[PDB]
Amino acid sequence: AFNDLLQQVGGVGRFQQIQVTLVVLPLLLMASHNTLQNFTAAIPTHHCRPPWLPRDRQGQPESCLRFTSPTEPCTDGWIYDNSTFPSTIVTEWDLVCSHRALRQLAQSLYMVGVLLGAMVFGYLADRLGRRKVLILNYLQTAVSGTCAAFAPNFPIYCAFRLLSGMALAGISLNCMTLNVEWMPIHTRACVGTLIGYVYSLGQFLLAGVAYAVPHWRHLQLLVSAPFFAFFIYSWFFIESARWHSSSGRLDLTLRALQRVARINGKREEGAKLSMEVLRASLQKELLRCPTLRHLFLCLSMLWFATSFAYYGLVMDLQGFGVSIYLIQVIFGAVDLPAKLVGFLVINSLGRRPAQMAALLLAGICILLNGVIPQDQSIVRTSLAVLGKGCLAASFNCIFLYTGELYPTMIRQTGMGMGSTMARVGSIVSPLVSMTAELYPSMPLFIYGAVPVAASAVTVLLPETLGQ
Ligand SMILES: CCCc1nc(C(C)(C)O)c(C(=O)O)n1Cc1ccc(-c2ccccc2-c2nnn[nH]2)cc1
Ligand SMILES: [Br-]
Repeated sequence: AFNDLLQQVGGVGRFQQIQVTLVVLPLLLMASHNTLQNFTAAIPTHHCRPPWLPRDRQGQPESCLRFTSPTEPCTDGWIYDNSTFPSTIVTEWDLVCSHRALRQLAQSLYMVGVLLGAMVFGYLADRLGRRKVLILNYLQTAVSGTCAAFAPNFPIYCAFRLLSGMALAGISLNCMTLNVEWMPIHTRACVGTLIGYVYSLGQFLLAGVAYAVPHWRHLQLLVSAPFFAFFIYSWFFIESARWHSSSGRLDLTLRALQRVARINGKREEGAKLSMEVLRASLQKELLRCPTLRHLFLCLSMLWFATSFAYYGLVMDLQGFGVSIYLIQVIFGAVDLPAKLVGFLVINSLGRRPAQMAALLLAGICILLNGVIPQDQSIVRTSLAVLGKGCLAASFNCIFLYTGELYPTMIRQTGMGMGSTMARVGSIVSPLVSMTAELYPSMPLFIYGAVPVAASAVTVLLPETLGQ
């Protein structure tokens, strides 16, 4: 068995600690990139440009309509507010009113890239390697991200944000994958938990960076800046030894394991390992099968709906009556208690009842936001914060539940394609937000009605607690 031989060089050790820390380090910036459209594309208060401006029923000047003489649409441009948002992509290329969907199109195009990033670079890691793909993904995001910060017009920004989406998907996919191939079976849950916790710490980093750097060009450049430094040390990564065995390169596998032995200091055991011993140790459809088919759609709907309403709330921080810098801190802050409640309930009640309670409660909070009047800022903000926490507690549960609900043969493929359909939800969520022109609370109603119907799916699943 490979697990027993991985413990020969000491199991978890100095090499394992050093590389896992460096591989998980860019995961802090993963949350910032996924949410960066909130700060780089924030919509400030604006009004038409006189060469004058009607006021709405609320009292503020009516946007994109001006009097012909002291009604006609804006022709000379728009005047924005520099008090809170000095420069965003909305102010730069006039993505207001008529071109309101263009701002959402940036996230949809970016989320198209992250979907194709898992599909393409997932296939590349099987043929090329896990270390080789990581090197080509730390560079790509740094080049694509920086080139996006200097985009001359809008189409160039969308094309260079899509490329950053493809590379970031490869980073996330090859972070957990490369980490588990170099770590023993015993320390497999610690890595899985650490990936999610490091992922949830990125919201705090985004708020701190965006507060000091409000400009969209400087914030985007600074966010993609470390990925050049990550590429500098990404060369010093040891390729997964198990993958080398699967590729018929046992000579490379022996060298990789020997190199680990000297790093951990147990070089005596590494010298014992040899090709004869290495070979002796390592001697060992989803919808096509109705049995797994009726298990796939139920899991797929949970992955889609949980992600569909997640990015329908994280992307819409503005409008709760609180500064977005404070809300981003609070949204990140509610993540840790939400897992604690979920993890305790999961082990005390069951994966299925907890998931249904987490999804149903999350759907109610989102749905009640549209009904509640916008005047009550504190209550409306609190319900959204509670809804965000319950959605996060659903992600942790569905990640655990999916693994236990799949046979060992198809578990790895099911989890990968199960997360793939989750990336599909993050694509449609910005698209649904584009219907806010038809009705103002319609996007919030839809984001709160899909998880409610998704909670009925979990009932059809079989409970796996204590089984
Ligand atoms: C908090 C964001 C949730 C999310 N975003 C994405 C995008 C950016 C579209 O890729 C996906 C996806 O890859 O499908 N997901 C799903 C996800 C589920 C569980 C977890 C998780 C939860 C707890 C502990 C660990 C993890 C985990 N496993 N692998 N990576 N993180 C992380 C992400
Ligand atoms: Br991800």
